[PDB]
Amino acid sequence: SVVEEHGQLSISNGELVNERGEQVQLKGMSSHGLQWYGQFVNYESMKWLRDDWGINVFRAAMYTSSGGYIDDPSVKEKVKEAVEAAIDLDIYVIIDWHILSDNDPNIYKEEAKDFFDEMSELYGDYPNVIYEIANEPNGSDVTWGNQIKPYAEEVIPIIRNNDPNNIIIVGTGTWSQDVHHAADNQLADPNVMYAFHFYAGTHGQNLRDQVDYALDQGAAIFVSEWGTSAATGDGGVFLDEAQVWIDFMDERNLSWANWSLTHKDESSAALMPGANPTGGWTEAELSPSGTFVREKIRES
Ligand SMILES: OC[C@H]1O[C@@H](O[C@H]2[C@H](O)[C@@H](O)[C@H](O)O[C@@H]2CO)[C@H](O)[C@@H](O)[C@@H]1O
Repeated sequence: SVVEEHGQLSISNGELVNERGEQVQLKGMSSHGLQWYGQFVNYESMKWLRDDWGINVFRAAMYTSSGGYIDDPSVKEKVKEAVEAAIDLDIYVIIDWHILSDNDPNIYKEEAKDFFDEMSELYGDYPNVIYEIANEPNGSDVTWGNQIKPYAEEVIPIIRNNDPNNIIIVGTGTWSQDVHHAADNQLADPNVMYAFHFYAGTHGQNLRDQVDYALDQGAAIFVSEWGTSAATGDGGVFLDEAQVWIDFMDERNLSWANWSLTHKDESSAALMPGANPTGGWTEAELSPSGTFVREKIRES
């Protein structure tokens, strides 16, 4: 009864709070690209995550390029199945317009406005929904001030015409790491959060200090994607640094979604090759990364 208990989420003094104004922290899993690993995104696996792992949020990563939504828009229906499962299971769900190789969110901004108009018209009167309008803006030529903020100032109005106040997570520069610039030039919408993403393979002490700077400017931050691996999503599992970040996020009340729920042979993947796509995994069917993440959320 997560969503029944906490209900409508909002931002109050830079913190995520429930409908009675108490701080809440979401912890869950992100899918990998829905064009590649969509079989792991269904009501049964989401229910297993909710009951066995204790997740209270699920992120549907809908890549736009890389064979995603622009090339084949049928993947939007998998997003709709994830949202409906989340509503049926009473947990939160992030709709992620997963840009990456299409590094500037303006590339497919017309398509994004149509997509977000449709999703917000369909689900805008449910409190489960959290919109993530541009996963990871990246490149030297993509800045908060010139590219990202103006993109958000075109997409947010579309959402807000149908859904006045569900949370909107906006990506930041340099693969959603540059929360410092966003926090110094914040968006006007009161229920916006800035995305901050990390990989435990990277030494993170300055990155934690930068999140603290942003929080100190009153910006709300959602860690909408993080992994236990290096920044490529592979290259080993780094659990000592992962735990430091876990503890940091609990001290700051940061919500998070781990990357990712798939059986791909890469360190960040949560499942081993024989894991059933509908849930029920044994210990042997979780990777080193998946076992750690599951323990962190169960401990919560
Ligand atoms: O295997 C599917 C698809 O994955 C691509 O790599 C992913 C990586 O698995 C993920 O952890 C990371 O966040 O993003 C990259 C890039 O999308 C891989 O490059 C493709 O060749 C592959 O088909």
